[PDB]
Amino acid sequence: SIRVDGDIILGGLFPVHAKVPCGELKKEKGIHRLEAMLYAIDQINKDPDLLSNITLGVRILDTCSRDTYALEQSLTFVQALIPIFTKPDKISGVIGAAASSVSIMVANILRLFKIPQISYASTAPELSDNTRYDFFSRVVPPDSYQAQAMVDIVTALGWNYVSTLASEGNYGESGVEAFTQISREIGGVCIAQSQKIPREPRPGEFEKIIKRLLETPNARAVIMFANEDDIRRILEAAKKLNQSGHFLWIGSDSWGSKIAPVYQQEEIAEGAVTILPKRASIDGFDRYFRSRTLANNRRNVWFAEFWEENFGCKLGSHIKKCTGLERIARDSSYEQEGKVQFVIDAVYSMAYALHNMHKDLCPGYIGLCPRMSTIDGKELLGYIRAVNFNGSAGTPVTFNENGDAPGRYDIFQYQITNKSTEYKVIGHWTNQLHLKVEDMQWAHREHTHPASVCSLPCKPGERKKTVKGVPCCWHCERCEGYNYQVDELSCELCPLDQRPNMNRTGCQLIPIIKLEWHSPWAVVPVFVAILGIIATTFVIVTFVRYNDTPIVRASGRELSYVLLTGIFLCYSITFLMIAAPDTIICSFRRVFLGLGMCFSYAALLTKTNRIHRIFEKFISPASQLVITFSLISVQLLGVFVWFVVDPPHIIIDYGEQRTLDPEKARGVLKCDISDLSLICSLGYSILLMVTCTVYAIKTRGVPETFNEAKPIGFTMYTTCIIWLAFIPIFFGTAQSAEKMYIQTTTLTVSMSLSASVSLGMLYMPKVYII
Amino acid sequence: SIRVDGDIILGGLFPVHAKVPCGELKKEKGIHRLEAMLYAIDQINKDPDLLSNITLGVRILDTCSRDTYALEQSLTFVQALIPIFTKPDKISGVIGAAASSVSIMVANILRLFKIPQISYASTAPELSDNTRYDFFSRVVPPDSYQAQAMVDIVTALGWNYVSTLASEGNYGESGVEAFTQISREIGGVCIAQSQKIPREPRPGEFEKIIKRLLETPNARAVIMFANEDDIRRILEAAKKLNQSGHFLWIGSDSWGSKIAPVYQQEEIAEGAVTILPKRASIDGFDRYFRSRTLANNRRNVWFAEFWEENFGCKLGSHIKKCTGLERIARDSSYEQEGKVQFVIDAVYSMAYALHNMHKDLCPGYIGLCPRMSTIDGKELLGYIRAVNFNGSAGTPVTFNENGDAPGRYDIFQYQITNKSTEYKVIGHWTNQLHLKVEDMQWAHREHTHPASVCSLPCKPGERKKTVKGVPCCWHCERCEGYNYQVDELSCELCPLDQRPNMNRTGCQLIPIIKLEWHSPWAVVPVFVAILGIIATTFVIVTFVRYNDTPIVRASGRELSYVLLTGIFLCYSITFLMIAAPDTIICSFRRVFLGLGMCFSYAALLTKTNRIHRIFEKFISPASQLVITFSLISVQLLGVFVWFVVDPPHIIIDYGEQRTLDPEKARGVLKCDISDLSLICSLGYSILLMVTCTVYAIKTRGVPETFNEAKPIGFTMYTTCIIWLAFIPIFFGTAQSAEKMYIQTTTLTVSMSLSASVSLGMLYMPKVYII
Ligand SMILES: N[C@](CC1c2ccccc2Oc2ccccc21)(C(=O)O)[C@H]1C[C@@H]1C(=O)O
Ligand SMILES: N[C@](CC1c2ccccc2Oc2ccccc21)(C(=O)O)[C@H]1C[C@@H]1C(=O)O
Repeated sequence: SIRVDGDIILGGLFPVHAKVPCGELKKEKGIHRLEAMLYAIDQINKDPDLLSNITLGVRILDTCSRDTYALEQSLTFVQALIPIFTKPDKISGVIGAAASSVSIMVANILRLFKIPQISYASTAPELSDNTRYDFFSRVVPPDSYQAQAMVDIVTALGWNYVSTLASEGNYGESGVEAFTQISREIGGVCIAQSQKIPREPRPGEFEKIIKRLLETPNARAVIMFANEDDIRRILEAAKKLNQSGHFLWIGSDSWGSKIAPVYQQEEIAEGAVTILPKRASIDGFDRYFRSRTLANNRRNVWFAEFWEENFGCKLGSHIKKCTGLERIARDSSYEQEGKVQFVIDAVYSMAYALHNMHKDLCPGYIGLCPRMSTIDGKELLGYIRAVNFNGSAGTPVTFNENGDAPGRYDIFQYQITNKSTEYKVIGHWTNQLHLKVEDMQWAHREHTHPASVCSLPCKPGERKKTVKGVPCCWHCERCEGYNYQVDELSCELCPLDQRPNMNRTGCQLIPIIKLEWHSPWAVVPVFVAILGIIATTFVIVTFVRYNDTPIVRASGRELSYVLLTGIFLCYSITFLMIAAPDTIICSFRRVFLGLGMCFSYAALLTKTNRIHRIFEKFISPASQLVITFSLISVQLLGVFVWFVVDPPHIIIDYGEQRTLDPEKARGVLKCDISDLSLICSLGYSILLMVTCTVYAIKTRGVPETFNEAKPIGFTMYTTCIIWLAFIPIFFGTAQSAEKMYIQTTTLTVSMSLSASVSLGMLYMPKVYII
Repeated sequence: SIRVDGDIILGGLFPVHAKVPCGELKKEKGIHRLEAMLYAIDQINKDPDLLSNITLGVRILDTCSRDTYALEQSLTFVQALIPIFTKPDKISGVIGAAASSVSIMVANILRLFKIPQISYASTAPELSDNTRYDFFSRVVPPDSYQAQAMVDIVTALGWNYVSTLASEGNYGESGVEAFTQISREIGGVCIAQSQKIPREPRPGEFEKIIKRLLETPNARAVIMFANEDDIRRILEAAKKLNQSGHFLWIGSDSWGSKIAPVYQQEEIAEGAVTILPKRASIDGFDRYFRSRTLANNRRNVWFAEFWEENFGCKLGSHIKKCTGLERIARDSSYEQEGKVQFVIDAVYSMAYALHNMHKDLCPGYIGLCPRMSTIDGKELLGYIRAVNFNGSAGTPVTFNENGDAPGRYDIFQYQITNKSTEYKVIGHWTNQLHLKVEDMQWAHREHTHPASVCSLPCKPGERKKTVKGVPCCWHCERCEGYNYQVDELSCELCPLDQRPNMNRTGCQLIPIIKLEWHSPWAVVPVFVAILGIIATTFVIVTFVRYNDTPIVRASGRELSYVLLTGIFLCYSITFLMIAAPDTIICSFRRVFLGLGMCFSYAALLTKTNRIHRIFEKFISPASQLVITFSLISVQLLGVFVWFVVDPPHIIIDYGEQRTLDPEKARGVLKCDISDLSLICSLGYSILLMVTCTVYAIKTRGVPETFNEAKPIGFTMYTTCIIWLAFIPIFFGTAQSAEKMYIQTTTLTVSMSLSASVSLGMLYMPKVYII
């Protein structure tokens, strides 16, 4: 209870003593902060251009790290609303703070009474909502803003799969929850595990915690939000359990820049990312400390306790009279707190709020106005969250709509080297991230920056199926096969005319194979074909020169001409059916087939007709010319109408071959000549064969006549069986893979065999010598 | 501020005066309740076996329907924690209530200090959660328990589609929200509309509200939760807008049992469901009122104001000395409040809590114990919610875990009749619903109970598709067609052999139609068939008797026998192919077909063979017997192997007919005799025909011989064309719907025509007279 005059009175709650009130002068926490508050008030009342003639007053009470004691004191604040009675004060703002769950309770009791309250040290995420704390402002970063630093650094280093660790308190739980929530929304990071310790661990607990963190050897980032016991005991109990070089630690101030947690556990904590609230050094207030005497500070009720506990003398034991002694040399090691700047900033913000309210409510009139006499709570709260000023550090102090303060942290890193063991500054976090990546050193099992990704980007051509529920993880599967590889998750089929590339991705044309001119199957047919076209040509040459000569007289008639033409055409098609297929070749092959088949058989039938039926015009010229021209014209028109013969149209078997291995699958350059087309084409040939067979069965009972007409029948009979053998060897070739090879060989050889039989008893031995 | 002695002191907040404090003695609200509290305390201190020698004290303060004034008074409660100074009191419980937002604020300031608070009149749903009101108990039903009555009655009457109405306040909004929430979870009810009025309506607002409630003429239940202005103005502004007999009203106490809202708007509110908190009548406290003098009630600070405002005399104007006058006769119309029972119940509950705590904390020792000297807040709160007692009504008072009280309401109904205009009691709601349905009267446009269902259950066979998002609504679609009707939403196809029932649901066998024996298409073939079997039989009779007779000598040989047999068989199959199909009939038809076709044609060929080729064994017996027996045995084995002839197997065309109308669709009893089977069956007949044609073309150049052999050829030629005509009229019948009819007629008539041609020049005119 400190009474300082004033015209606008404020209040102050401070943690003098410790956890009704136990006796331990908390010193740094309490006394320092009281002196800071009174100091800042003292320079507020001197600045001529801050609040004009208005003066400030102060009502400083005590809290002993208890919630209820602070409740009684906050009741003491509000007592002007309830014979030498003195006028009570009128508090227009409360400026006090401590560990949380104290600011919470005073915030409730003060929001019930529309009194603003600005805190300097209370940093609890639960105190970050307008509901239930509409009147609570804060001039220090929330601890939830610390969880935005770990997320940013984890994203910056590329880690997406981490393991969180915490302690059972209101600190660890809230910090881990904020880390999880920021990890959500903005994605890119995943949490493998979340292990929370108890307040008191049973024997072996740390071993189980370590081994369950060691269960998944892919998450090697441990974001610890937990007090010193976890640090010390996890880093020491991992020595003989051998997780060294397997976990990288990122911790909050609970670890901080301290060296006490690990006295020698340095090889288990060879790397760390530590976040600390920024710090300053107030010069005028240190002077205030240095100028405080005993005859001056009668303003402090509990200041003799400071004299007794800061030097060890019980004035009321060294029993020293204590004379007069400045508190630097005769005092023990001296240092101030880091939170004095915030308790100065709070009172400055409140004074600025009052000044800004004066600017509007009471214009021009120096001092006060009756309108301004009552300091309305709502207007003051509105003006408090409207200040953008800077003081006592050179750094700005401002509040968002919630009333919190922007967070300014710094980041330290821990490594070792010969003679070097320190906490280098790798950067900071003031509404953004600033990391000196090249400054970081992880020189224990990781030469470059370490890795914690759940899965690793694969080679192209291996479809990566993201496992459901965890984008940070996936599993790669080969997409080899006829299907092409399009995207990371997309690989669909490429067209059958595109063999999939041997590069495990891409597609290319299938090679096309064709019956080759030089092959171990076509050489013997072309050879026998040319052998035939030599001997047959020789005989034809013999006949024509000697048409009138006896014995060859029957040969002189054009019947022999037509038979020879048919034989030569058969041989020609035998040769041509071998060479490489082309756009129009096969149509020519078909026309030649029709032509030769008509010629030879028509000659055979007309000769048989002339020979036999005449036993009951007969002359060779008349009969032959008519029938030959007629039948040739018939087949000529049959060819002309392009029903059996195909157009230049062809087929390429790019993908018709169904080989499981694309590589060895091939194709053929096949004219689209159907087997039914072949059968119907030779149908007229079959009819001629049937007619000639009937005629020669009639001849079988041959009249005496001559002897040259029986070989005609015999040769035709042999050719009948020779050609009938073809049909089974036409149908049976479809089963084999080399359908084209066997089909072409059998057709060509069967034609050559029929031709050679016609070259037999028909006209060879009759002219052995002519 | 009232001071009453005591050893355990309680507190009381009451609404004396009205909305710093304006001067209007609120009377019924304040004074009555103060007297009730002091009365209940007076009988608490007399009961020998309630709290033993412990005595109670009282601290009664005032609230003037303001939140802040109550805040100051609640500060006054807690002042024992902060030279003739007197010892302040120690309140161990607060017993006070008012309209809400006052109990809320005192509950906050008291939960900060672990002081129990039991309310008697504060009924706000927001005060129904352990969070922020852990120390607030209630001895009156929440208004949220009223929203459980409307839901129950709406479910009981069958309504599932209603329209909610509200007023812009903390009453209407919360009530409608609770109604919606209870409408969810347990389903069965839907809300068509939710219209909320403003605090001040612009001109025409009510017209727009009425017309938007009138937009959907299917929801005719209006659950109003709104104060009197809505009642009066909506019921009066609907007169000329003609929504009478279109909305049924269910309202809360804001309407209540009052008659002031509608002075004459009775035909727009001819029916109502009103919910009211239950009521009692305290007898001892009315006596307390009657026994209060002026020289006694010095215990009340504000009691002269009651004397002045309850009679009109300013003692300090009738300026009457006021003598001594009891407050019944010389006083104006006297009546008490309904909430006195609750303020008695609160103090009784607190005293019982203290007694129960004494039972455990201090055993056996009468008076007090040092352990029991401090009345811990947590233990007292635990014991408060452990009481199951009854008093001051005969009804029980108890608290759930939340601290609320069970709700006991009654339900009134408003109707009119000649000379009757009242609020009958249709039942109540005490943790359940009790409705006298037969007591309700809606005798204005609804003789029976009215209806508000969004959709109406349809007839079976009409699939009801529930509209998504609203189970209470659906749309019925006919499911006529071959698909059967299974369930309300399920109607799938029934088997093709089951015509869907004409009952719009069900399936039944399709009638099967067959070629009938008496038909306008089969009569002429069967008639010509029997005509043939008469004349042919007559000729056969003639031949056999006269085999040796000349002219008939050629007929004597069994060649004529075989021809006659063939003709008779043809006629027989002509007859049989008409009658109804059966299991095995068609196989017999096929065998007879083969037999007759073989017989007739074989005879024709063998006769032709005997006649012609012999110009270059010849005797009738030898030749005929061999060939006839051989060919008949051939066809006999052909039949025996059941390849062409089908087994007893048959087909029924239950659903093969594809008629869009199932009703007229039919089926046929068809043997599975394929057309290819017919063609291949007659193939041997075709071969015989071809052979005979060749033979008779050879005969055409007939030798002189005789003249009976040329009709053989001529008749065969005619039969050739007659039978060849059948094939086009065999193939062309498939297009027509009556495929069976035309096919059977053409086959049978073609057979009869061929038979009649064989009955022509073969053997008829050669025996004109024998
Ligand atoms: N920021 C503090 C302390 C903060 C903390 C906050 C909430 C709960 C636990 C908790 O424990 C730790 C442990 C290590 C580092 C910081 C904290 C606050 O209580 O708000 C504030 C008391 C500190 C001060 O007054 O100097
Ligand atoms: N039940 C009351 C009143 C209830 C209500 C509750 C909440 C908000 C508004 C509100 O206004 C209406 C209007 C008409 C009927 C009942 C209420 C409570 O305040 O809880 C309480 C005042 C009653 C009393 O003190 O006798």
